[PDB]
Amino acid sequence: LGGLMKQAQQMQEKMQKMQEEIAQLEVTGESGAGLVKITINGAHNCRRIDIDPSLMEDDKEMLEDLIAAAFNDAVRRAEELQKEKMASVTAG
Amino acid sequence: LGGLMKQAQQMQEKMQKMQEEIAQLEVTGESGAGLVKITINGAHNCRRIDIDPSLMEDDKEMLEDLIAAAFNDAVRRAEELQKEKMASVTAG
Repeated sequence: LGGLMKQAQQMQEKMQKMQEEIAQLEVTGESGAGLVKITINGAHNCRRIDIDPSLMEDDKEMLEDLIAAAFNDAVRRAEELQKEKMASVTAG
Repeated sequence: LGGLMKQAQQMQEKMQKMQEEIAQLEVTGESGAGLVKITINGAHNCRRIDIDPSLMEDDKEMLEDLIAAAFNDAVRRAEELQKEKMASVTAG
């Protein structure tokens, strides 16, 4: 192997590597029962947004409200995934 | 004061408290030279979104693209602020 400090080193680097991997998965938040769906990863990078055509027609204030709600939902789901997947990976 | 372990304790709690405070500030990301402006805080909570009326009229694909770009811009600005404000606060 390589000694205790080296093993300790590595555990730290591998733990970091697994956190970054986990952070690459995507979650899709939504608002309005699917009216707006937003996909982000663990780093909170927004990958795609799907706006229901019906929303393109009325107050832009409502669409803005739904978009903000969808993003906040995606962020909460992303946070829940980081926690859940880490706990799962560290089977102990 | 209270001993070294207690002082150490406190430094940790106060450091955490300052990070949470910093994370309450807002940044406004944008795409399209202001076509879409999105405001988020350090926790990445979306507070407001301002969509240019002109975008309500064409392909929803373009609006989606601009919204995703605005959010990613806000996230990069939020990350830059956390780093900058912390470095500033820790005047040393």
